[PDB]
Amino acid sequence: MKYMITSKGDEKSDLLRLNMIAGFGEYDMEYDDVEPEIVISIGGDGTFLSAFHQYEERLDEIAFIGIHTGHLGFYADWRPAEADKLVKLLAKGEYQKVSYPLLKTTVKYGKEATYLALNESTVKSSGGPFVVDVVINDIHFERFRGDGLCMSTPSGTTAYNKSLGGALMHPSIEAMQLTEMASINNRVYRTIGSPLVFPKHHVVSLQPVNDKDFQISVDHLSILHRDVQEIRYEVSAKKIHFARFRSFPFWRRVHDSFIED
Amino acid sequence: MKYMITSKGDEKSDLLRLNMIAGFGEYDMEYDDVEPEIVISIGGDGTFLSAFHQYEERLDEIAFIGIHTGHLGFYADWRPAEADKLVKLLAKGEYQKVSYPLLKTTVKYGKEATYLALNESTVKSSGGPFVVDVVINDIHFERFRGDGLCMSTPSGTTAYNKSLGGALMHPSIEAMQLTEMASINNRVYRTIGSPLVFPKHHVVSLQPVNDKDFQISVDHLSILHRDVQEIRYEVSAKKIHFARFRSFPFWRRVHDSFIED
Amino acid sequence: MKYMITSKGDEKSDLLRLNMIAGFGEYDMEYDDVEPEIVISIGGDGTFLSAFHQYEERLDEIAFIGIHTGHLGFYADWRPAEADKLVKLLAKGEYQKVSYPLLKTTVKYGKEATYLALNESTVKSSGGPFVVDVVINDIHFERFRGDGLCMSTPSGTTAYNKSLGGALMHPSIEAMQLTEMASINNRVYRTIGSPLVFPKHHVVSLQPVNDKDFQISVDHLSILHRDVQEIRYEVSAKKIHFARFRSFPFWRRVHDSFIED
Amino acid sequence: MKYMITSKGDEKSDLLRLNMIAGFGEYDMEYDDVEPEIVISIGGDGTFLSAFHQYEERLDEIAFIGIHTGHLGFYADWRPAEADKLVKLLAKGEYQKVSYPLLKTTVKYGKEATYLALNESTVKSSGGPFVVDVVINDIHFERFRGDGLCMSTPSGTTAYNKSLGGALMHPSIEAMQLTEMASINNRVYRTIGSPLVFPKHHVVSLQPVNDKDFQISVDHLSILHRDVQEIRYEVSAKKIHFARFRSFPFWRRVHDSFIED
Ligand SMILES: N=C(N)NCCCN(CC#Cc1nc2c(N)ncnc2n1[C@@H]1O[C@H](CO)[C@@H](O)[C@H]1O)C[C@H]1O[C@@H](n2cnc3c(N)ncnc32)[C@H](O)[C@@H]1O
Ligand SMILES: N=C(N)NCCCN(CC#Cc1nc2c(N)ncnc2n1[C@@H]1O[C@H](CO)[C@@H](O)[C@H]1O)C[C@H]1O[C@@H](n2cnc3c(N)ncnc32)[C@H](O)[C@@H]1O
Ligand SMILES: N=C(N)NCCCN(CC#Cc1nc2c(N)ncnc2n1[C@@H]1O[C@H](CO)[C@@H](O)[C@H]1O)C[C@H]1O[C@@H](n2cnc3c(N)ncnc32)[C@H](O)[C@@H]1O
Ligand SMILES: N=C(N)NCCCN(CC#Cc1nc2c(N)ncnc2n1[C@@H]1O[C@H](CO)[C@@H](O)[C@H]1O)C[C@H]1O[C@@H](n2cnc3c(N)ncnc32)[C@H](O)[C@@H]1O
Repeated sequence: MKYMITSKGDEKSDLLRLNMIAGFGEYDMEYDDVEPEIVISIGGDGTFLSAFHQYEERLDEIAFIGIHTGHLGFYADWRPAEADKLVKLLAKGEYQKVSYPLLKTTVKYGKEATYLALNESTVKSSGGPFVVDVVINDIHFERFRGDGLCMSTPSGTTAYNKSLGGALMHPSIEAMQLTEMASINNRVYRTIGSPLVFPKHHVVSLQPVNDKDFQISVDHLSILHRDVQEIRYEVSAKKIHFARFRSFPFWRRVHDSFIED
Repeated sequence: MKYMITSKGDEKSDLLRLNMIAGFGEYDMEYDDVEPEIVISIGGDGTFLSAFHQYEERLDEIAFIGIHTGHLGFYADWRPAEADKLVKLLAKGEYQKVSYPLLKTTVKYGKEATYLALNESTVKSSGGPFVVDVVINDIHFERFRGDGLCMSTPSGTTAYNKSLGGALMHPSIEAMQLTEMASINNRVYRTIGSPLVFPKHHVVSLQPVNDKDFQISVDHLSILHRDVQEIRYEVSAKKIHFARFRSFPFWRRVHDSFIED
Repeated sequence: MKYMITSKGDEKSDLLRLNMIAGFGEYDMEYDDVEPEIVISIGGDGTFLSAFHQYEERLDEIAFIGIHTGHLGFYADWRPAEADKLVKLLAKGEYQKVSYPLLKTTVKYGKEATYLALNESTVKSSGGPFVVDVVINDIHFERFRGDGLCMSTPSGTTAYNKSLGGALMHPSIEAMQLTEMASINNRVYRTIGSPLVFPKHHVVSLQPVNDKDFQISVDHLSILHRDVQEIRYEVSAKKIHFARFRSFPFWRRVHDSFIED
Repeated sequence: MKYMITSKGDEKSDLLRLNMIAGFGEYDMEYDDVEPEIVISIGGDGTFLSAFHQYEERLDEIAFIGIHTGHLGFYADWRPAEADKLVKLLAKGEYQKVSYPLLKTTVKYGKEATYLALNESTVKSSGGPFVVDVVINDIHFERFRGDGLCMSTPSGTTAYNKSLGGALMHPSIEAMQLTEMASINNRVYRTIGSPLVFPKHHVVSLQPVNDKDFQISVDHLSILHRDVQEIRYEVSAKKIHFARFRSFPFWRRVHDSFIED
């Protein structure tokens, strides 16, 4: 079908892209980076996150594949030496698609902006002290004082969420997980402490208490938002689709990245 | 229908049981503690856990209700002053049933024993050093050295799991969560560290490395098991059913128990 | 002697300052905010931290006292109703002095700047990814990747250090304590994880790996530093002196702020 | 002088002991395991802990040395190939002594027993729920509910203390550090959470609330104590002395054991 290939842009990744393009030319494969059906990302997880966001408006028409030219990625989980076998198996098609949940972020002003995250969305203050009221399904749950909050997809749980103490969640679970960044807890100030895992259709809303300027990140993108009234998180109805050609289970991917490989 | 009432056995709880029994006698309600359809537990979460285990072989025919005569429970979430309104609404029926996941534990010797947990199951060594190989869906994930492991239901996530650093999980999510107890981590010894959340149909198996004697707990019950070859955890196909008469959301129950009430 | 009084600047604190000034006028007490020997801070810990920094160049000639007009402070540990008894006991003198350690921070460019902290000093990146080599007494200890690092005095251990997982340290111990902010840890990236407690005369140095711009905080002051070659932490030879009129032990102060009061 | 050598008792360690004994016979060295002045431990940290306890009543007359025949130890920090150079440098003497703090544990009944720990002392319940009142210098600090408590020396901070979230403390600091094992924390139950570091002459006392039977461990030794009224921890006035022949700094030892070697 139509395909395209992003590269991290170092010499290794560019030349592997040029070779795969050449191998694709020997099949009924057309390079189209406007409406691809296959997006191959060559580089690391940062390169893969860029490719997701380049094509986030055509998620349902696209299957993604990551090739790691450095260390193993959680998303970029094919090796460079497998690239020619990848070209072949994929020109034919007849591959399985695997789908992972995404996180929808809505930011409301005094106007709305929506974003999709594959790893996580985080909120930190814009200089002052971060204080937000945390409301779950319209129920006021807690007043959070500290550095910030992190809302993670299942496949993001091994990224920032992990470094914050979060649980690792199998990506077949349709959920999102909220972790704390350095909460204050004393006599007058109380947060839950524990990470929180929310199912589909639960809405977690962050509302400002005084300062209304926040630094909001979505995966690698970090935007200073002013005059913010609300930040709403829920599990997205949209999913990212991977093309799979072999069994590479999530927990094995986890063992390989963190225990040893 | 047929009903029964367990009491914590202090004066407050016994007398509230006697009064509810009296109120039930004014309806088509028959006290039967052999085949009840309604099990009311009066006391705290420990009393409720006992009632679950007393009737674990008739989970599908029974709806449970907890009355907390001390502080609020996660399971025992009606107040004593509501008891007469409880008698009434429940003689009529026309109540909704709510179902929470359970954890199946299988212990294999060199023979099998199965247990159901509403809170969690834990494994600790029987005196020596605890070392177990942790295998996920037949894939060797890690060699765990430390005090022990805890496998939690969703509604157990606010119990022992919470004190071990685990995430709180909404009980609509069909999953189980594994936390570490004091793992050793140095140059030669590596565990994941993070809690792990597993979906339905994933099997987590613990296999001994040297010592084969373990202390296995299931909720409040703690059994020394000898000549153990394997401990297998999976989300149960069975569920516990609660009778609900009002909206009392899980996250509100969490806010009330941990943030303030 | 010579004294001065800072106020948080709300009505409560201003008027308590005016009343204490009036009470001092009935003794051989002269208000001098250029070379005081007694500095009274009225407000909270933030007000007390400001007063420390206003007079950091005359630490050895000054005894400090904090009055908390809001909740109890760790530094501002007298109540407003005790103020008149404070005026009296202090005009006479004959009070004990108590001394707490401070943290020296040195920032080197390509030039040096020194700062003293009563709570802590922290380093975070200026937008990009924070990567620093951590060198202890000229020995390369670790390469830290993550959000940042926090170096705490003993009396700062109940502040930011606490929210980062650090240990609480009795202020009679001449030490400093380093905690991590969200470290990355996988196959290729390793930090110690644990907080580290250093004695006097140990030098902890942070050296940039790529980006050389950092946000460095000292207590409440936060400065963007450019062209930074090194950040050096050691226990200061200078100490802050408190005037004490009663026994109020540190662990009791800790119990009162965090367990209940 | 008089010396002796303990072995882990596998073939490697026994034969290295026999060779060092032979090398010592070529000097004015007499093997005496009743009143040695030099105690060499061959094996790992467990072997070294045994040697400390074998000779705990002659700590001040003895210098200790550890040889690691397996991985590097924190105590057993010479390699087997250095053994002949060790024999030589040590027959001459003219070595520096290095001293580390120890922890005194006192257990009172209704009678007293004292123990010295080089790593830590821990208290866990004997089957039931562990509840103890924690009293610091006769001030009631907290009521601890959970699995247990761990009191660590500075050189023990890299052992059990580390796995419990404690800080690593340089052994020149005369202190002890208390960590929690799985504390319960909700609306009605509050502990500090953070590790606590205590200086010399502070006394931390654990007093039973209901159950008075506890499992008390001291380093590798674990004793069930009945009819316990109190457990008192303080930094010992006694110290353990190491013989040093080279610079091997603590933080380097830490880097080598946990970061990589
Ligand atoms: N929160 C933001 N963004 N900035 C707040 C600015 C003013 N702060 C003054 C203070 C203090 C203080 N010293 C102690 C002490 N010695 N012991 C125990 N309480 C203590 N306070 C208490 O800390 C609470 C918050 O302030 C109040 O209750 C105050 O009672 C500056 C100080 O904040 C600290 N700080 C900054 N960010 C965080 C964070 N994420 N988590 C925890 N503390 C944080 C840091 O340690 C700095 O010095
Ligand atoms: N693991 C069980 N159930 N019992 C093991 C019995 C023998 N132990 C001897 C030792 C040691 C030691 N001292 C240090 C030190 N000073 N610094 C850094 N390494 C150190 N070791 C290392 O600890 C590892 C395990 O042993 C080895 O690698 C050894 O290299 C007794 C000691 O175990 C410690 N221990 C007990 N239970 C746990 C646990 N759950 N987590 C962490 N440590 C634990 C405790 O602190 C005790 O004293
Ligand atoms: N580190 C800074 N300041 N910015 C880095 C920018 C580029 N990042 C791309 C990625 C990724 C990624 N996804 C996963 C995944 N799904 N699973 C497991 N590894 C994963 N990586 C790995 O994360 C490491 C660092 O990047 C690499 O090894 C990469 O292999 C953006 C992403 O960083 C994450 N991030 C930001 N800050 C921190 C932090 N303090 N601690 C931990 N992660 C952090 C965040 O989750 C964001 O989306
Ligand atoms: N504490 C000891 N040694 N044994 C106590 C025996 C009786 N327990 C009944 C219960 C419960 C319970 N379920 C929940 C829930 N679903 N959600 C939130 N609260 C919950 N409770 C609360 O847990 C507190 C303690 O009990 C009470 O307040 C009760 O309200 C058995 C249960 O203890 C739990 N447990 C055991 N040891 C620890 C520990 N170290 N830390 C934390 N919990 C622990 C474990 O999860 C087991 O099932």
